[PDB]
Formats: sequence, structure tokens, C-alpha cells
Amino acid sequence: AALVVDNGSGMCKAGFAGDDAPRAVFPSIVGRPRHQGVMVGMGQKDSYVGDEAQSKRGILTLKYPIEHGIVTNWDDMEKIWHHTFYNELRVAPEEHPVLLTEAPLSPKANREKMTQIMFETFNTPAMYVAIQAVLSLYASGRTTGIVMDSGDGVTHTVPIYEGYALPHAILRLDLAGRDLTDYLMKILTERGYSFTTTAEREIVRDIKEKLCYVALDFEQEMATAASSSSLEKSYELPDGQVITIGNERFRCPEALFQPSFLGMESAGIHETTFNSIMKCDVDIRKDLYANTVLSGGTTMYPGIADRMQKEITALAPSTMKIKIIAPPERKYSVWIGGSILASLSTFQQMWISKQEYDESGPSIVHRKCF
Amino acid sequence: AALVVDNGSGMCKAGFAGDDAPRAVFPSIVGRPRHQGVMVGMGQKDSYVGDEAQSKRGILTLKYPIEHGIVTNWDDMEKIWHHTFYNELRVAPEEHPVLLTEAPLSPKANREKMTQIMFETFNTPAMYVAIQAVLSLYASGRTTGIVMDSGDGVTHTVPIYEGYALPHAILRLDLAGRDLTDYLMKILTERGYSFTTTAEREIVRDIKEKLCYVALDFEQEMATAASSSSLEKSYELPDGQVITIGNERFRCPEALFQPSFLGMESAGIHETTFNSIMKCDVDIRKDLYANTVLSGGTTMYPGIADRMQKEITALAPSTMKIKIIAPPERKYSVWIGGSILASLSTFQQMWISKQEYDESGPSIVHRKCF
Amino acid sequence: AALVVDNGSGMCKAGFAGDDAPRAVFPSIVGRPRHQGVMVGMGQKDSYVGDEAQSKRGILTLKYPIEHGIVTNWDDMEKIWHHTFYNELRVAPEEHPVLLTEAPLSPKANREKMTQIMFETFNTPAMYVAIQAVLSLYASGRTTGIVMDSGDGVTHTVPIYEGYALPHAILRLDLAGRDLTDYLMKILTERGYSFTTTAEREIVRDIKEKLCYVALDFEQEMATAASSSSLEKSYELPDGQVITIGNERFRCPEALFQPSFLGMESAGIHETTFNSIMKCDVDIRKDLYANTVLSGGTTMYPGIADRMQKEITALAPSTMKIKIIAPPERKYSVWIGGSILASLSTFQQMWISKQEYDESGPSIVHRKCF
Amino acid sequence: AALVVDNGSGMCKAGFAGDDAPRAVFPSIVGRPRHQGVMVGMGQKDSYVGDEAQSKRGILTLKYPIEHGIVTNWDDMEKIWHHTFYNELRVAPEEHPVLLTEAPLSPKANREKMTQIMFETFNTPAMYVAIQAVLSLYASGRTTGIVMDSGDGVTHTVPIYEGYALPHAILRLDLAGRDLTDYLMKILTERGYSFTTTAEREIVRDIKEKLCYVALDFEQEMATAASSSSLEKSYELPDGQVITIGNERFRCPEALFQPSFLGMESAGIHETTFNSIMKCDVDIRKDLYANTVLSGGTTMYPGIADRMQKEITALAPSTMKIKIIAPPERKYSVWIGGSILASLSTFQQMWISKQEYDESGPSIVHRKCF
Amino acid sequence: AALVVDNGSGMCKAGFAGDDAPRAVFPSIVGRPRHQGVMVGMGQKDSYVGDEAQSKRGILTLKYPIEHGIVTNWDDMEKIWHHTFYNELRVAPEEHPVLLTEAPLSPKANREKMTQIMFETFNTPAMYVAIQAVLSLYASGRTTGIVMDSGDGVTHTVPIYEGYALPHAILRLDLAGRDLTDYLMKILTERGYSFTTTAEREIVRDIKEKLCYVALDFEQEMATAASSSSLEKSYELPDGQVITIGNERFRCPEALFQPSFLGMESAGIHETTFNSIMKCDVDIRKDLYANTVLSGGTTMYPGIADRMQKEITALAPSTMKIKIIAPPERKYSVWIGGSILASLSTFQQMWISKQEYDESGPSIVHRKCF
Ligand SMILES: Nc1ncnc2c1ncn2[C@@H]1O[C@H](COP(=O)(O)OP(=O)(O)O)[C@@H](O)[C@H]1O
Ligand SMILES: Nc1ncnc2c1ncn2[C@@H]1O[C@H](COP(=O)(O)OP(=O)(O)O)[C@@H](O)[C@H]1O
Ligand SMILES: Nc1ncnc2c1ncn2[C@@H]1O[C@H](COP(=O)(O)OP(=O)(O)O)[C@@H](O)[C@H]1O
Ligand SMILES: Nc1ncnc2c1ncn2[C@@H]1O[C@H](COP(=O)(O)OP(=O)(O)O)[C@@H](O)[C@H]1O
Ligand SMILES: Nc1ncnc2c1ncn2[C@@H]1O[C@H](COP(=O)(O)OP(=O)(O)O)[C@@H](O)[C@H]1O
Ligand SMILES: [Mg+2]
Ligand SMILES: [Mg+2]
Ligand SMILES: [Mg+2]
Ligand SMILES: [Mg+2]
Ligand SMILES: [Mg+2]
Repeated sequence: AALVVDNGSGMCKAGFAGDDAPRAVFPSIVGRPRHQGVMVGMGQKDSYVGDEAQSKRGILTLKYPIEHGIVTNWDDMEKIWHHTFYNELRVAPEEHPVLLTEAPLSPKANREKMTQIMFETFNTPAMYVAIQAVLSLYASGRTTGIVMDSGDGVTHTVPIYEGYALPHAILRLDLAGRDLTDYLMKILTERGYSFTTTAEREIVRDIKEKLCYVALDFEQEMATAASSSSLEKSYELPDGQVITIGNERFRCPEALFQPSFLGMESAGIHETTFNSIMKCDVDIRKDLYANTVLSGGTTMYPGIADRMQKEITALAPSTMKIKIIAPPERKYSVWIGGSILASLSTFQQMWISKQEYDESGPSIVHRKCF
Repeated sequence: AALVVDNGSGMCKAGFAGDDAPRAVFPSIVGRPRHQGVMVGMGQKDSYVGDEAQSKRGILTLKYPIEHGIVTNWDDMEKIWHHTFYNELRVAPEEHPVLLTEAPLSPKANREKMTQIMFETFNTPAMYVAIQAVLSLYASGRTTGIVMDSGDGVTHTVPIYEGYALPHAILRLDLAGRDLTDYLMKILTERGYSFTTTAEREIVRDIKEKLCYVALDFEQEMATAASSSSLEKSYELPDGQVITIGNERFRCPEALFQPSFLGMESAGIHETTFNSIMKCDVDIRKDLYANTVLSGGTTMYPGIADRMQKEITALAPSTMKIKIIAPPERKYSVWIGGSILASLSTFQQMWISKQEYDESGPSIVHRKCF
Repeated sequence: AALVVDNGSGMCKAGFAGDDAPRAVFPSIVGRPRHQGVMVGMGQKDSYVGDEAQSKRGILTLKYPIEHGIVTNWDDMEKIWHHTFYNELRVAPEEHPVLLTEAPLSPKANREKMTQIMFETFNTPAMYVAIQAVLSLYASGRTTGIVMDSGDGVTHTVPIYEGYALPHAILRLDLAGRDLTDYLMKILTERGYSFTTTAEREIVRDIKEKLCYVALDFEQEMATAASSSSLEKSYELPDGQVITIGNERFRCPEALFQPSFLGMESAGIHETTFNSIMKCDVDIRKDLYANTVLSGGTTMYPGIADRMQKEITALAPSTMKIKIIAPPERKYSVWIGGSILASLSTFQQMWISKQEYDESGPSIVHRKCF
Repeated sequence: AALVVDNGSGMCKAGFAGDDAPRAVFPSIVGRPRHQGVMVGMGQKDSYVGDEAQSKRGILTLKYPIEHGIVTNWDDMEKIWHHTFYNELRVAPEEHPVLLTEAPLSPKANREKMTQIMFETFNTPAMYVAIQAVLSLYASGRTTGIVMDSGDGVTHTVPIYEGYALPHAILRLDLAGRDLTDYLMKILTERGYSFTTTAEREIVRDIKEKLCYVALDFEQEMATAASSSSLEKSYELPDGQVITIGNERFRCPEALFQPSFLGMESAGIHETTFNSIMKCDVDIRKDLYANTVLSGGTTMYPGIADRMQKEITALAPSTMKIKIIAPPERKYSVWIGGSILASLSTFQQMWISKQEYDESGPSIVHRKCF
Repeated sequence: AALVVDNGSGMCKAGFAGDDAPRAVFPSIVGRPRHQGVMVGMGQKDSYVGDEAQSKRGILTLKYPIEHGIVTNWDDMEKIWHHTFYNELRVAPEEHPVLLTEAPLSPKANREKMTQIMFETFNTPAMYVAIQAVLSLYASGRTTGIVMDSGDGVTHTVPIYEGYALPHAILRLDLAGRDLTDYLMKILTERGYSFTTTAEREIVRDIKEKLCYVALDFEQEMATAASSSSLEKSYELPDGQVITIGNERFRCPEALFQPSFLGMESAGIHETTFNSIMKCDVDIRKDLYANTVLSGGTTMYPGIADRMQKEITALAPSTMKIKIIAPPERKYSVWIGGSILASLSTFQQMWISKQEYDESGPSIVHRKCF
């Protein structure tokens, strides 16, 4: 069987081709102790990865090796891949081909380093690197649609028509889940709550995933939150302290549609999707309007599909049928797509084997790369 | 039964001899993908022909193998004939004789290549190549008349008297439907509408076929369009956008009567018909005036028969009876004529069989050729 | 009943003996197609005769089998006789005796070929060949007179006295209707009108028969035409074009009296008649002067009898009574005479039967031949 | 000195009497701009004449004021005469008598308009209009011969004997160089070459003058061209494109001997010359056979004298000596003859002066007119 | 003196007629603050134009009022014209006539709005709107040539012959400098460089103008860049960071010759120029080949003239002399031409005065408009 590994900026999803869900989903973090050990006989490791770093985060500094979809620390990336293969999946990487994923418009050194590490450090027999938007389209059983994938690092709108990608129409919004976490940390100071460490950043991400939602009309929701108090929710911190948040619940996700809240000049995700559709030929825009596919963890806010539908309907001509496809499993769509791709009989010929890599080099790794 | 195939520059009309209408009418286009395919398992063919190329035109480059009645790409012409025989008519070309059509004054290599392809690629038992104007005269049940056939590539005026052709009086105007489509594309830029790709050219051809008409008096119509706004019509693009056109509606067909709008030096279709009549003997001009037969898709503009009548009446002596015959089925007249010709008992002896072609060669294909 | 057939260079007049007018009068022409037929199922014959050749003359080359009274094409002459017997009179030539006509001083091979064709091709029971001038004298009920017969091919003056012909006084002027048609074609170029084809020659003959007349005094008429414009007439061509002719109207017939207009050296018809009278014995000239009989289509110009009277009065002694007999039916006089001759009880013994022709041969055909 | 101006349908030849060659030979064309001028300060004239119209023909519509020897536009004819006098010869027309030329059997309004324009627009002191065939006979130093002059507009056969013209034997064939140019344009479409504009007509005329020739035996030459490829020649178009022509080289001039190629009913130039000789008296035919003089630019095809000799020898009795006189300067024979005529002391009394024209009018201009 | 204002999509060039260079050349941008001002007493304007917007671009959003040659914001266009007249030229627009420029095939509402604004907002006495290609031809001292003008918005090929425009042969390529800037931004992400804001777009345009060049052979240059490292150049960002670019230097301008790099279907600038030449009459193509004039800032890449020469030589017949005219001042050619045009004595009559505009309206503004 083949291994499917979706490495995002925030979470790593690993599993076996043919399955319907990732077997191992864990934070893509490396934690290192920031205090001196004083007790003899303690199994104090030098670093912690994933959930073990998340459970000991009180005495650790946590670092993401991937930032804005770009690997900034390849040693920590190798640590995370080692943890994936040996601790999470508990398999030998030299026995299975590995399907990895990457975002469009990424540096070529990224894919080249991934291939070099997979072939020289883990000694995988075969290997492939697929584009995440194409996999998200595989997961929904479509060959036409514009995929809006927003994870932890970056957001991308990729239009595909009848299996053909339109790379000139691909748009990138450098704003995703981690920026929303930082913005929530910033606006929680207005209520006197102070989160500053990396562990507190993990706490704020938990708050965001539990309590934040997308308002259908932002100004009406602001007026509602200012008038009464029915939007206030409570959250218990790990030390038993209880915080209460009101309009922040919908002010954090609103930065997805108004990036000026983050001091950014770019347009929201709705205008990004619309502009990506408008860069395509006039004859495919109608099919793209009816197949707008949401993907990633940042699209999991309650009410984001309705808000997206409303905004794109406001931007598009009135005769177009705007249809936002937001499946309940869209947090794993990429991985699911990868699974579907790695189980196709037609795909079993596109693996880059180790012999081809030894005889050609890093130039052969760019297969269906856009 | 015999197969009747009218191959024009724009449309292919195919059917069986004895029928009253073509069974398969489709655009004479070949579409090829201009983007890279990124999805595995998609039935991405190398090329598309006819309506399948028209439905996928968003990701295709469209090419006409025939330009100005001249085949510029014989491989694409064979693709179109294959699509005609196997996908549209769904017959075996080695079982039926084939009646093909050609315009007068065409290169002889055209007919020779057509015969070679029909006898060596499709292995047709018998084959004939008829002149399109004679077929258009068959369709109207006449033996005397001047046929003005204007399709997509070229316009021809062919006078025939009592079944005798006057080849010295045949006139050719290198201006037809595709030139009018290009001119409409050009003059739509005056309103800020930009159509540049081949798919947008198909869109503009649709606009032309739906909204354009021939003004009886051009300057009066221009004054009317400049004064009020009752001539303005709206058209919805495939992406839901709505464009509005005014005088363009009658400025595009006006190039048929004033080719100087296209930068051409030739005379209009009315003066071409009149000059073709005036090259004939004085004793047949009266019968030619009363039997001016319009044929082809470019004669399907509303008001072209009345304008033609008015112009030729202005050119001819006042005692002559100008009568423009414009049947409602004149878009298929050629094909209909071919049908009538291929069902005649007197014609069943004019088929060029494969034995005659093998024993003689390309010299035998010129039968009743003018 | 007997058949009377007057074969002239221009017209064939056929009918039954005893009638007062020819039943079938048609042009003595054979038309052959000069273009290629392109339509299947058309009744395109190989040749056309008479009025059917005249109606289709736009696509035909027209040929007269008789030129200057001499048959130049005996196959076309047989075609014309076949058309006469089967299409015009609609009789069986093997049931009726045939009275044919010939001009005086004609080659003997002409009469011999006529007899051979009538007896071997049409199998007529009896046959006779009469002289046209004697028949013209029969038509006027006279036995004395000088007949001036001018048809399409040749003009002849034949004096007859008390039923006796004076063959030594017979004069021939090789100038008749067809020469006048050619001269009218030539002088119409002075006004910019161009007639060149055989069909246009038929048009010019129609113009001549409708508009030309004989001026009583030629120089006075020329001065009148040069001064004012009251002599100008208009004529509508078959294609609706209108031409205007002035002095040509009387310049074309003037060549009958001044053959030098045609580059001919001979004398006019008046001097020819006078010289023919002066070759006769002095005792019969007075009776010849009073019985000058005009005959043929070329004597049908308005004012030719008055001009003839004036000229012959100027040539003859002042005591002679010049009387020009010009009956209104003199275009058919020959035929009428033939009718009268074929209904005489005294003539029913002069028929050359087929038995006499088989037992004697071509030598018996010269009966009353001069 | 006197001015000699030969105005043909195609070329104007102007010079001074006494010279041996025309000083100014230029195309008889008027060119008018068919596009709008967009640059300020350009010397954009309203019309161009002659070689200046030929050099700017890319942006001009070219018109011949003379068509088939008939002036269809007298304003353009005056433009051409003005260009002749002031730009080409650079003389004052009010100081020299002018000898003009005309074809036989031309409308009288032509000569009258020429005289009116020469006396009222250019104020010439004296003026004469000579027949072109008589001048061509002057150029060869003969008083007996049949001149076959074929230029751009019309062909004429004029027999002259001992200085006497036989106007009744003059024949006109409405087929010359321009018809051959149009026929070459038509038959070049069989090889896919398309020439349609007036500038392209000038290009085709250049092709005809460079590459066309008369085949001695037409069917043998057709067989030779069909078998091998030694008759193929190449020609470089003004834009650098190279066309190749084969049998067309001798199929275009063959229309001079087989006018049915042009859909014409008339006989070839050989049969026209023979028929013109046969209309003359029997005593001068022997001298006419030995003095057949070719004249004009259309007689400049290589091999036309030999073909003419062969055809007329086939038509004439075997005891006659057929001699075709084709001098190498026969393109200018008319002009040369005019020069010789305008330098004769006996001719200095035949000038029509302006006083005679004022006292008599247009009636005096017909001097030796036939 | 007259004012000459060349308003392009990217730069505005303003000056006085008679000068040899524009006095004021500044970016055609309007910048608006995207942050809130917090300091009292700061001269914080509402908007910035030109160089003042370029110097403060760190806190501004920059907008081009012209996009693809089409004015999308007329208020910002008026702001730019006001900045031109009062801040750059420092003149009163009500004292000088203004010569403006426009691209061919532009919407008529563009010229009408320009005239309305110049006559009602700035109250100019006279005004004219010239075509930019004609001005570029004025600047080179020619009346014949095909101008290929590529600026920031659109590329146009306009052939002119002897001062006559051939509007039917004008071609438009919707691809110019701004598309190349966007493509450079896109391909700089392959090296990990991220430029997303409008200020960063200005930075990338600076990089393009400093480091990009046209490779003579693209594949050989790609092989050279892949092998060694001699093509790598460095560029210092405004914050002191240094980026290094290699093949991008010639991959960005290569989109001018291979628009498929941008996902466009159109042909390159070389094929566009060749097709524009081939739409002209055959007689002017030779002069157009020798006078191909480059114009605009997008033609300022090193090596574009040699590449253009090579490509057009490959497309044209081998006997043609391809000559690319690329003067060193071709970035201002249009303006220079305008200067030359506004100083001509012949032009001082083509100004549209305010009285004519008040008495006629927007219909009079179309003078020499094509
Ligand atoms: N229910 C939820 N609501 C809002 N955001 C969520 C939810 N679940 C996950 N996220 C956010 O999704 C982001 C990463 O999700 P994922 O699609 O795995 O991204 P990546 O592929 O970059 O790892 C995180 O920033 C996380 O905060
Ligand atoms: N209703 C219509 N009005 C105007 N033009 C039409 C109409 N229908 C078809 N056409 C034009 O007719 C042209 C081709 O018609 P057709 O006679 O099939 O030509 P061909 O024989 O060359 O294929 C096309 O350019 C199309 O735009
Ligand atoms: N009304 C008329 N006026 C002048 N000529 C006429 C008239 N009718 C007939 N003709 C001429 O008479 C000629 C032939 O008449 P016809 O006596 O039948 O001759 P033929 O006996 O040779 O056939 C024709 O050339 C025709 O032009
Ligand atoms: N060398 C040549 N071969 C064939 N045709 C020629 C040649 N030179 C000239 N011509 C033809 O001669 C014609 C006109 O010649 P010219 O005698 O000047 O006629 P015109 O007197 O009517 O001007 C033109 O149509 C031209 O094509
Ligand atoms: N040296 C250079 N090399 C390449 N491109 C240049 C250079 N200088 C200017 N440009 C480009 O030219 C474009 C605009 O130039 P210009 O001719 O002024 O256009 P416009 O007339 O539309 O303002 C800009 O996109 C700019 O990037
Ligand atoms: Mg992801
Ligand atoms: Mg057709
Ligand atoms: Mg008779
Ligand atoms: Mg001549
Ligand atoms: Mg510009």
C-alpha cells in the first residue's frame, strides 16, 4: 500500500492509500525545553513533536517548521516526517511509495528538498508530489470547479475545467488560520485577556476553533452584540479561569472577508474567488460559479458557506447560479483526494522511483507541477 | 442509399440522398487543448470536432480547416469527414456512394485531394463532386437563374440558362460570413466590448446570427439609430454579462453591399449579381433578372431580399422584372439540391467508381467541372 | 392534297396547295449549343430549328444552311425540311406530292440534290421544282410582267411575256435582306451600338423590319435628319435597353438603290430592272414597263414602290407608263403562286413521280428550268 | 514640330513628328485614393495618372478611361492628355499641331469629342485624326497589305490595296490584351493564385507580358506540359512571394486563336484575317496574302507570327504565298506611322485648323474617315 | 504655444509643442491612504498623484485610472490631468490648445469624455485628439511604415502607406508592460520572493526595467542559464534586502513573443506585425517590411530589435529586406510626434475650438479617427 502524507502549515495528516480518513492527524510543531532539568533519571528528551509537544507545552517553546506554506526549518521538517513514519503510522518508509502534497505557486526548492529527503533520508522506493487543489477536487468527485483551499499558512484559489488547470488564474491570499489566531490574540486584549507565549497561542487557537463563527451580515451582528448579550460565550482556560468573549467570536473570521482588519491590502476570500473566476475564459465561468469547492480547516467556521454564497452572488451577474460546495469532511479533503489518487490504476505509472531520481536528479520531480 | 455531404467553410451538412433536410449539421471546426491536463483518469482527447469542440471551447483553440473555401489543413479535413461518417451519420463509408460539393473557380488540387481521400482513406465505392450553385438551382426546381451563394468563406454568382452554365460570367466576391463576423468583432470595440479569442469569435457569430439585419435604406437607418433608441437590442453572454448593440446590428450586414467597410475594393453583392448578369448574352438577361436565387447562410439576414431587389432594380433597366427568390430553407439549398441530384435515375451513371479511379487517376474527377 | 414549300435563304414557308397563305412560316436557321450543359435531366437536344432555335438563341450559335440562295449545308437543309414536314405541317411526306421552289440561274446540283433528298430521304410520291418568279407572276394573276424578287439571299429580275420567259434578260443582284442586315449592324456602330453575335444579328434584323424605310429623295431626307430630330425612333432591346436611330432608318434600305454603300460595283434594283427590260425586244418593253411586279420580304420597306416608280420613270422614256405592282401580300407571293400552280388541273401532269426518277435519274428534274 | 499622340486603351504613346520612337510611353490609367489620409503635410493629390498612378497603386483604385477602344470617361481622358502635354512631353499644346489616332468603325462622337477637347481645352492650332491601320502601314513602308492591329482594347483587320481602303472588308474582333489579362487572372485560380484588385490586374498583365507565348501546336504543347515540367516558369510577386505557372503560359494567348475559351462566339485572329481577305476582290487577295502586317502590343507574344503563318496557310489555297510581316518595333508601329505621316510635305495641307473648326464645326473633322 | 499630453496606461508625458522631449514624465497613478492618521497638524491629503504617490507608496493604495488603454475611473483621470496642468507644467489650461493622444480601435466614449472634460472642466480654447501610431510615425520622419507601439496597457500594429492608414489591417494585442510586470511577479515566487501589494508591484516594475532583456534564442538562453550562473543579477530592495534573479530576466520579456506563457491564445508581437503586413495590399508589403517602427516603453528591452528582425525574417519571404527601426528615444516617440504635429502650419486649422464644440457637440470630435 502507498502512504499519503498531507503536510500543512498547521497539521500533518498521514495515512494509507485506500482509506477514507487520515490515520494520524497531529499538530506540525516541534517543542524544545526552555528550562533546565534538575531531576536525575527523568526521560527528558531534546525535542518533542506533535501531540507529545502539545501535552508538555507548559515547559516548551513551540515552533512551526512551516510558515506561510514555506518550510523555514528542514531539520524540524525531517523530525516531523520521522515522527509521522515511525511513531504515528508505525511503518517502514522504505517499503511503501509516498504521496506528498504541496500548494501551487510554491518555490521549486521546496519540492526538490522534499524529494531529496524522501529518497536519501527515508529511502522510499517511489514518491510523488501532488497539488493540493487537484486532490481537493478528487475528493469531491469532480473534474470542474474552483477550489478555495484555506489552511493554516496560506489561501489559494485554483480553477480547474474538465481536468485542465488554468495556472494564470490561480490566486494566492497570504492569510489563513494562523493569521486569524494572531488576530484573535490581539483583539482579546481589548477585554483584558493577555496571551503571549506559544502555548497561549495554542490555547487561543482552541478558542477560535470552538467559539468563532462567520456572521452573515457583519454590521447587523455588531449592532446585535452591542445591544444585548446573547452572543457572549464562556471558555475555561487550562488553569480553571473562565473568559467571556462576545463580538470577537465573529470579528476574528471577518478578517477572511476584510483583510484590512489585519492591515493587509489584499481582497477577501470572496473577491479572490471572484477575481480568479474572472481571469478564466468566459465560456467556463458559468461552470466555475456552480462548483466553488471549499477546502481546509479555515473553511470550517459555521456560516462561511452562506456568507461566501451571499458575497459571490453580490459580485457575479444575477443570472449566474452561485453554488458553494462545502462538504462536512472538507478539513481532510486534500488527504482524501490523495488517497483516491494513490489508489487509481492509471496513477500507478506516475510514481517517481528512486532509480529515475538517481539517473536524472531533481529535474524529474516537476510532474504536473503548476 | 447515397451520402450527401456539403462541406462549407463554416458548417458541414451531411445526410442521406432522398431526405429533405441534412441529418447532421455541425460546425466545421477542430479544437485542441491549449492548457495542460492535471487530473488523472480524465478522458482528455487530443482534439475535438464539431459540436464537442463547441461545447468545450473554453479550454480549446478552435481552427477552421477551410478558409475562403480553400482547405488549408487536410488532416483536420479528414478528421471532420471521419467525425461526419462515424459519429454523426454513423454509417460505413465503404458501403455508400458519396456526393460531395465544391465552389466554382476552385483549385483543381482541391477536388483531386477530395477524391484521393474518399477513395483511399474511407474506401467509398463510388463518388461524385458537384458544383454548389447547380445544386442550389436543383433545390428550387429551376433550370434557369443566377445563383448568388454566400456562405462562410466566399460568395459566388453563377448564371445558368436552360441547364447551360456560363462560366465566363461567374463572379467571385471574397467576402462572406466569416468576414462579417470579424467586422462585427471590430465594430463592437466602439462600445467597449472586447472579443479576441476563437471562442469569443464563436460568441460574436452567435450575436450576428441572432441580432443583425439588413437595412432597406442605410443612411435613414443610421439617422434613426442616432436619434432615438428603438433599434438597441440586448444579448446575454455565456457568463451572464449583458451587452447592448444599436446600429452595429445593421452595420455588419451592410458590408455585403459596401465592401469598402472592410477595406475591400470589390463591389457589393448586388453589383456583383448585376455585373454577372451583364456578362451574359442579351437574350438571357431578362430570364436571369426574374430568377435571382439566394443561397447560403449569409443570405439569411432579415431584409436582404428586399434590399437586393431594390439595388438590382436601381441598376437594371426599368422595364425589367427583378425577382429575388429567397426560400426559407435556403441555408440548406445546396445540400437539398445534392439530395435531389443523388436520387435521380439519370444521375446513377455519373458516379466515379473506384475502378475508374484506379485505372485512370485524378484526371477523371473533373466531370461537369466549371 | 399537295405540299407547297418555299425555301428561301431566310424564311421557310410551308403549306397545302389550295390555301391562300402559308401554314408554317419560320426562320430557316439551325441553332447549336455553344456552352456545356451542367444540369442532369434537362431535355438538351443537339440542335434546334426555326422558332425553337430563335427562342433559345441566347445559348446557341445560329447558322443559315442557305447563303446567297446556295445551300452550303445539306444536312442542316434536311433538318429544316424534317422540321417542316413533321413539326410544322405535321404530315407524312410519303403521302403528298411536294412542290419546291428555286431561283433562276441557280446551280443544277441544287435542284438535283433537292430531288434526291425528296425521293430518297422523305420518299415523296411525286415532286416538282418551280421557278420563284413564275410563281410570283401566278400570284398576281398575270402572264406578262417583269418580276423583281428580293428575299434574304439574292435579288432577281425575270421578264416574262405572254407566258414566255426571256432567260437572256434575267438579271441577278447579289444583294438582299441579309446584306442589308449586315450593313445596318455596321452603321449602328456609329452611334456606339455593338451587335456582333448571330443572336444580335437576329435582333438587328428585327430592328430593320420594324424601323427602316425607303426615302423618296435621299439627300433631302439626309438634310432633314441632320437639321431636326423628327426621324429618330426608339427600340427596346430584349434586355430592356433602349437604342435610338435616326438616318440609319433610311440609310440601310438605300443600299438597295446605291450598292456602292456596301462596296459593291453593281447597279441598284431600279437600274437592274431597267437593264433587264432593255435586254428584251423593243415590242414587249411597253408591257414590261406597266407590269413591274415586286416580290419578297426585302420589297416590304415603306416607300419602296414610290421610289422604284420615280427611278424607273427617270430612266425610261417619258411616253412610257411606269406601273409598279406591289401587293400587300408580296412577302408570300412565291408561295401563293406555288399554291395556285399546284391546284391547276393542267399541272397535274407535270409532277415528276418516283418511278420516272428511278428509271431516268437526275436528268429528268430539269422541267421548264431556266 | 507636330505632336504625335497614339491613345490606346492601355498605353499612351506621345512624341514629336520626325522622331523614330515615342518619347513618352505610359499606362493610360487614372488612380484615385481609396483610403483616408491621416498625416498632415503630405502632398496627397486627388488623382494620379500614368506611371505615378502605377507606382502608388497599392493605395489607389485604378481606372482605364478607354474600354474596348471607347472612351467611357472624358474627364479622365482630359486628365491623361494634360499629363501627356505638360508632364511627359513638357510642351505647350497651343504651339504645335496634334496628330491623334483612332480605330476604324469607331463612333463618330469619339472623333468629335476629341476635336472639341483639342480645340477648346488645349487650344491647339491645327489638328488631325488618322486611322491607326493606315499609320501601321506607313510604318512598314507599304501601300498594300492587310493590317491586323491588336492592342489592349480591340483587334481590327483592315485591308488596303495601292493606298485604297476596302472598308466593307474591315473586320473587328472585340478581344485584345485586356481580355487576355482577365483570362490569365481567371486561369491562375486553378493553381490557387488569387488576383482580384486593379493593382493585382496590373501584376497579372506584367506576368502575361513576361511569361506568355503562343504554341505552334496547342494540343502537342498541352501534352508536353502534362507529361514533363520543362515549361514551368517562376515569377516573383512585389511582396517577394514566388508563383509558378505551366500551361497557362500558352493557354492565355491561345484565346486569340480560340475565342471560345473566353465564352466568345467569334473566330480567332487567323480566321478573322482570312475572312477579311476573302471579302476583298479576287484580284487583290494574292497581294494581301503576301503582306499581312501585325501591329500592336498583343502581337508581341513569342511565336505568334509562326502560328499565324501556319493557320492562314491552312486556310488559304496551297498556291498562295502567305507572308506574315512582324517587325520587332510593331508595338509602336501606329505611332511611328503617325510620325512619318506628320513629316510629309504632302500632308501639311490636311491639318484641320482652328479657324476651319470655328467656321464649320464638328462636320469637318471626318477627313479620310473609314 | 500648444500643450502636448500623451496619456498612457502607465506614464503621463506632458510638454509644450516645439520641444524635443516631454517636460513632465510621471506615473499615471493615484494613491490613497489605507491607514488612519493619528498625528495632528500633518498635511495629510486625501489623495496623491504621480511621483508624490510614488514616494509615499508605503502607506498608500495605488490605482491606475487607465487599464488596458481604457479609462476605468474618470475622476482619477481628471485628478491626473489637473496634476499635469497645475503641478507639473504649471500653466493655465484655458490659455493653450491641448493635443491629446489615443490608441486606435478605442471606444468612442473615450474620446468624447476627453473632449467634454477638456472643454468643460479645464476650459481649453482649442483641442485635438491624435492617433498615437501616426504620431510615432511623425517622430521618425516617415510617411510609410508599420508602427508597433507597446506601452503599459495594450500593443497595436498600425500600417500606414504614403500617409494613408489601412484600418482594416490594424491589429491589437492585449498584452503590454503591465502584463509583463504581473508575469514577473508570478515567476519571482519560484525563487521564494513574494510581491503582492501595489507598492511591491511598482518595485517589480523597477526590477523589470533594470534587469530584463530579450534573448535572441530562447532555448539556448535557457540552457545557458541552467548550466552556468553568468546570467544571474542582483537587485537591492528598498529595505536593503538583496534578491538574485537568473532566467527570469529573459523569461518575462519572452511572453511578448510567446503569449501562451500568460495563458493567452494570441500570437506574439512578431507574428502580429507579420499578420498586419499580410492584411495589406501586396504592393505595399515590401515598403512595410523595410519600415517596421518600434514605439513605446515595452519596446525598450535590450535585444528586442534583433529578436524582432530574426522572427520577421523567418516569417517573411527570403527576398524581402526586413528592417526594424528602433530609435533610442522611442519611449517618447508618440509625444515627440505630437510635438512635431502641433508645430505644423498645416495643422493650425484642425484644432477643434470651443465654439465648434458648443455648436456641434461630441460628434465633431472624430477627426481623422480610425
Ligand atoms: N472548526 C474549526 N473552525 C475554525 N478553524 C479551524 C477549525 N478546525 C481547524 N481550524 C483551523 O484550520 C487551520 C489548519 O487546518 P488545515 O486545513 O489542517 O491546515 P494545513 O493544511 O495548513 O495544516 C488551523 O489554523 C486551525 O486553527
Ligand atoms: N440567421 C443567420 N443570419 C445571418 N447569418 C447567418 C445565419 N445563419 C448562419 N449564418 C452565417 O452563415 C455562414 C455559413 O453558412 P453556410 O451557408 O453553412 O456556409 P458554408 O456553406 O460555408 O458552411 C456563417 O458565417 C454564419 O455566421
Ligand atoms: N417588313 C419588312 N421590312 C423590311 N424587310 C423585311 C420585312 N419583312 C421581312 N423582311 C426581310 O426579308 C428577308 C427575307 O424575306 P423572304 O422574302 O422570306 O426571303 P427568302 O425567300 O429568301 O426567305 C429578310 O432578310 C427580312 O429581313
Ligand atoms: N511583350 C508582350 N507580350 C504580350 N503582350 C504584350 C506585350 N507587351 C504589351 N502587351 C500587351 O499589349 C496591350 C496594349 O498594347 P498597345 O499596342 O499599346 O495597345 P493600345 O494601343 O490599346 O494601348 C496590353 O494589354 C499589354 O498587355
Ligand atoms: N527600459 C525599459 N525596459 C523595459 N520596459 C520598460 C522600460 N522602460 C519602461 N518600460 C515599460 O513601459 C511601460 C509603459 O511605457 P509607456 O510607453 O510610457 O506606456 P504608456 O504609453 O502606456 O504609458 C511600463 O509598463 C514600463 O514597465
Ligand atoms: Mg492544507
Ligand atoms: Mg456553402
Ligand atoms: Mg424568296
Ligand atoms: Mg493601339
Ligand atoms: Mg503609450
